[PDB]
Amino acid sequence: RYLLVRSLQTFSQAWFTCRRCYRGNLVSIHNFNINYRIQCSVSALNQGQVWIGGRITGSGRCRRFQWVDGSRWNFAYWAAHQPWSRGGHCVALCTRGGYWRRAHCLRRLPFICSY
Repeated sequence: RYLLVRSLQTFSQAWFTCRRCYRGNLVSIHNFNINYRIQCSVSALNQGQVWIGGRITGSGRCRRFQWVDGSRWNFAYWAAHQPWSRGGHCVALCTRGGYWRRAHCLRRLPFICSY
């Protein structure tokens, strides 16, 4: 069960909002079926992307890709073209096509909470 929050917020703000207002977490995606259903739900928004629960953590050369809801990173649907290196440590889903893109965490966007 997931829901869309139209309010524009930074990654950290959204993280908080999903937990306190809905007793959930920024959504995590584990298969094409769900990624597509989420895609359809936001296909009309005016913004080009929405925050989902993904984050790239770590320092140095060895890092990791995590979901704020603790589940495992076993699926991804990355956009073929996008600034990658230095492109950001937070993950967003595109309203068009449903592609995932790296984005700067302090940017304000709509987001998906699960519960």
